[PDB]
Amino acid sequence: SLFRTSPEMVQASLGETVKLRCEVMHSNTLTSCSWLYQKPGAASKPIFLMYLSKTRNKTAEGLDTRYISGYKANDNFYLILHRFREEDQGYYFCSFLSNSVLYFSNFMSVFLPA
Amino acid sequence: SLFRTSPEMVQASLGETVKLRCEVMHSNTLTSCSWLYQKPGAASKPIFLMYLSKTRNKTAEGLDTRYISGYKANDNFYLILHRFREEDQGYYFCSFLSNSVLYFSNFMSVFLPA
Repeated sequence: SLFRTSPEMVQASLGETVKLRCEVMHSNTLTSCSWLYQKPGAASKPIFLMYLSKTRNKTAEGLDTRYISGYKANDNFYLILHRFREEDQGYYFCSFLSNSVLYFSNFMSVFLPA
Repeated sequence: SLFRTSPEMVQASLGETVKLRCEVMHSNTLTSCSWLYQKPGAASKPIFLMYLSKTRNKTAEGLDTRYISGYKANDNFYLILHRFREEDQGYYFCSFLSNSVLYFSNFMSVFLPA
């Protein structure tokens, strides 16, 4: 697989810190990764969170980085949900572009305990 | 907004030719677009169908181009489901990439009658 992620199923309580990982294997100095999010409930378009690379990090306009941040270390990309909100529940995943193809990591689901 | 799509809800019968459209709105520059798909059931990662641009079109490895194809005409991008199958039901959308940011169109749902 192109990506290796941290456990795909996560339970978090309100206010907890959640840390997600996607490793892009077989990488180079140009390797970049974008964190995306999809809401629970009805199917709806993904939301861009941030783009990470050695030379440039770019967060989405309107992203509150006090609650959601991320970083690159070597070939690992991380997303941190600092103070888990009810509306932070959903599906997080990485996206990587190579030769005109968009690649996606498996979903990492993060939900409150039922 | 950045995208305009054909009707977001489509009802189709088996064997019907279904044609979807996403228009990239403020084309200041040259535009490109990738057609993506999400399965209707359990939430899981989107599937890349094809990338469309002036200088390169790229279909996903494995894509049956006899059932699914697409093209670019100026800032309009189209996806054609040539002979609608049960397995073609689901959610279709576009993304484009600009200045390290991924943008997505609204979802277009295509389903058989109840």
